[PDB]
Amino acid sequence: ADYVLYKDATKPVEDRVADLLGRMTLAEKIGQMTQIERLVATPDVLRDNFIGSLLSGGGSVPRKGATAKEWQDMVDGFQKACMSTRLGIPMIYGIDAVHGQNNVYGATIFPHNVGLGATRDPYLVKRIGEATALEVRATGIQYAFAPCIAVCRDPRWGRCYESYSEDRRIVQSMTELIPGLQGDVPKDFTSGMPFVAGKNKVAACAKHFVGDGGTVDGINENNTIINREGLMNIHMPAYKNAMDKGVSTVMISYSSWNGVKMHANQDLVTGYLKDTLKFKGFVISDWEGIDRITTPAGSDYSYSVKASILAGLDMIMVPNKYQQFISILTGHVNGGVIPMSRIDDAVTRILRVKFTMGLFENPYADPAMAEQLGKQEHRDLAREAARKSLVLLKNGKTSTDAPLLPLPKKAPKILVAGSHADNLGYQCGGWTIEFQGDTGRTTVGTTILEAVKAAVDPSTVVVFAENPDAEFVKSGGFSYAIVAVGEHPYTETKGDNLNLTIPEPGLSTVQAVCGGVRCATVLISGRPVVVQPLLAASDALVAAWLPGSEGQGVTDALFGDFGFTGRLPRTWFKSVDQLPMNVGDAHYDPLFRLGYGLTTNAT
Ligand SMILES: CO[C@@H]1O[C@H](CS[C@@H]2O[C@H](CO)[C@@H](O)[C@H](O)[C@H]2O)[C@@H](O)[C@H](O)[C@H]1O
Repeated sequence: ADYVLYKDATKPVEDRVADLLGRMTLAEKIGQMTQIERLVATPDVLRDNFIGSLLSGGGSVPRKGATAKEWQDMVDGFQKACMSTRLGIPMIYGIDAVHGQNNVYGATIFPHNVGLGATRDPYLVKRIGEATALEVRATGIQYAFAPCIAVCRDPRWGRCYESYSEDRRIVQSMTELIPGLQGDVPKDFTSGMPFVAGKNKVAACAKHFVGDGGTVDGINENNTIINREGLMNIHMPAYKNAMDKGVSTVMISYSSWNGVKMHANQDLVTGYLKDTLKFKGFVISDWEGIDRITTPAGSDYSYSVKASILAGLDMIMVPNKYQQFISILTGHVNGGVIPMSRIDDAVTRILRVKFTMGLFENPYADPAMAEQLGKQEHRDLAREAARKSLVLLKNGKTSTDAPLLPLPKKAPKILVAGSHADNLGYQCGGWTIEFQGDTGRTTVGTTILEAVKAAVDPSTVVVFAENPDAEFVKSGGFSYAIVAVGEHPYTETKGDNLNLTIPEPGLSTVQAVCGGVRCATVLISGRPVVVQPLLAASDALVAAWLPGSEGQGVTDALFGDFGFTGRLPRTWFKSVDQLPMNVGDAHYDPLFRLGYGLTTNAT
C-alpha cells in the first residue's frame, strides 16, 4: 500500500536513483551535495539541511583513545538524524584511511605508499585494501579517501610518501588497492561505473585529480607545469585503471594544470573524467578546494560555488561553512546561473554510489565488526608489507668485507640506538593519529627496539641508547649496532622541504655508533634524502621508508628470517640541485637508479 520504489532493495540501482531524485526538493538535492566536518555536525544541522555526507578530516576524532565502539556510536548518531529526514536518505561518512584506518587509536598502521611501491607486489596492496576496509567498517565508516594515485615527480613535495612511485606504471599496478577496499568488480563490469560489494567493503576515492604529483619546485597549492602529452602519459593513466576497477569516487586536486585550477576545470572534470573515461560515480572536492579557486582563497565564495559546480564537481567538502555553501548554491539555482540539469547530475551520481554500495540497506554500523580494529592477522600483513618495502642500499663497506646483514640473533651484547629506534610515531610518519603525525607512543605498535628485543636469543643483552657518544660505544663490548634515524612526521605544508637532509642528531649518532662498532643503519623517511654521509659511515644501510606500526617487519629482514627484496620505487638523487630528476630523463645521473636494491638470502 505505502510502497516506495527507492526503498525496495530488490530494485535495480538506476531505477532507485531515478525514483528518489524525482521526489526531492531543491533543498534535499543541494543537501546531498554537501559534505560537512563532524566538528560542525549536530542532529539538527544534519536534518534541517538534508546533509549528504560527513567526514573526519585529519585528526578529527570523537576523543583521543576512542574505541571502535565509540566511533560506531558517533557515526550512528549522525546517521539516525539523517534517517529521520522526510526521505530518509542515509549519509556517507568519509575518512583518510590511507595506510590503515590511521586516525584511529589501535588501528593497524601499514607502510606508506612509497614503501608499498618498493614491494612491487600489487596483490599485497590489494590485501592491504581488504584489511583496511575491515578496520574502517570496524569504526562504522563506509568511505575511505584512498588511494592517492599521485605520480610524485619531485621528492621535495611534502606528500611524496603518498605516491607509490615516480613511475606511472608502478602507480597503475597499485590501483589493486581499489578492489581490496571495495571488492572485485563483476565479470560483466562496465569501466567507469562505481562499485562496492556490501557492508564489509568501503567506497574508495582515486585522488587527487589530476597532476598533483607534478607541482613546480615540489610545492603545490601550486601550478603543475607540463603539456597534454605529459598529463596524459604520466599523471592520467592510473585514473583509467581506477575506472576499470570501479572506483566509486574521485577527489579533485588543489593544484592547477597549466595555470587552470582543477576545481574549476570543466574540460578535465566533465569533458575528460565524466564524458571520455565515462566515470559514473561522484566527484568530490578537496578540503576548501573550491575556496582556493580564488586568490586570496575564500575571497569570492559565490564564484567558487559557481565555478566548481559548473565544472562538474558533485559533492563539496565544505567542510565547515555549510550554511554559506547551501545558501549560495540555492541562490545560483534560483537565479538560473546553475541549471537543474547540473544539480540533478550531481545528485544522481551521489545516490548511485550510495545505492550501489548498499548504504540504504545497511546504514548503521555492525557492532560485530569492532574487533576487526587492530586485528592481529592485519598486523601480520602489515609486518609482511613493512619487510617487503625495505630497500637494502649497502651491505659491506668494501666488496671484500663480510656482509653485515643478516645479523645473528645470538650475541653477547648488542646496541640499538638513534632517534628513530624507539619512537612509534616517527616510524609511522604523517597521517597517523594526527594529520601531521606525532612523536612517541601514539598508538598500539612495536618499535624497532621492541622488535629487536622480541627477535633475539634470550642470551643476547640488548642495550638502547638514543644518542650515545663514541666512547660509550667503544667501551660497551657490543657485537654490532642497529641505529635508526631519519625524518620527522610531516605533510605537505611542513614537508615541502628544499634541502632534504635529515634532522640532527641523526648523522652524528650514526657516525658515533659506526665509528665504534659495525653498524646497520635503518633510515626512516618519506622519500629519498641526502644519504652519502650516512652511507659513508655505515657498514649496512636500509631505506625503510615509513613502515608503520609493525616494526618487526624491519627486524624480520635484519635478522635474516626473510631476505631483502625491496627495490627503489623512486630515483635516489645525488644532490637536491639535480631535482627534478626522474627515470627516463635526459640528464639522468642518480646516486641509485629507480629499481636498485641489494638482496640477501634468509638464514
Ligand atoms: C591543514 O588543514 C588540514 O588539512 C588536512 C589535509 S587537506 C585535504 O583533506 C582531505 C580530507 O581530510 C584529504 O582527503 C585530502 O587528501 C587533503 O588534501 C585535512 O585532513 C584537515 O582536516 C585540515 O585540518
